[PDB]
Amino acid sequence: MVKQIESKTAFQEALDAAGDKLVVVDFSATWCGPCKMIKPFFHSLSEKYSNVIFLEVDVDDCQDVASECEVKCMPTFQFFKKGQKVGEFSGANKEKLEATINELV
Amino acid sequence: MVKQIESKTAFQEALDAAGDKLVVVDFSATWCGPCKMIKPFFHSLSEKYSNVIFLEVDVDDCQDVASECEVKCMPTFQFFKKGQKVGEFSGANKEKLEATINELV
Repeated sequence: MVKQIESKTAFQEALDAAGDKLVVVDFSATWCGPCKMIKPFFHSLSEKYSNVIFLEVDVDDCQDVASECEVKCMPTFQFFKKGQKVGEFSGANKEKLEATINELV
Repeated sequence: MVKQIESKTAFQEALDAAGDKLVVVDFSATWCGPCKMIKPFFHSLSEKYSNVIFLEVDVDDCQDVASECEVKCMPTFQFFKKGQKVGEFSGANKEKLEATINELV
């Protein structure tokens, strides 16, 4: 299911507890239309792939996590494995979200 | 100089009062590193080009202006002439900002 991140401490903790699993982070903003458009599909991916951790970071609540991860477009999806960023793209592209998850898992 | 926009009503009013002049709008966010990087150069362009109107819209204060203008990356510069959008690009590129202003003025 999708884990809502509300601090830098909760982000770090989640990337530590994921262990060996792929972590997909959706960086979004409430004002951004493409972000609202892809939110149901992002939550469907979390029920389909139980072996992948799905995080949501609202850039307005976690401005510090947003700056440190160098987010500049909404939505941006960053992919992490064992604390290292292994992929990233921006845009509400459903096919490419799922396709990148199947390459990295 | 740069006019800080704090409502949809002030945005509309500014695009009406510009008359015939080019209007350059910088859509920015406080958390976004490239936005901070280009802010002095954007304010220098406003002192150099007195025949062009320079607006700043913080997407966090004007979420409604941000959604309606379909902003998705920070910074985004939109260019208007007589209320019509005539150019747009995203990214903190100094050369391309000034170069687009000289094409459209």
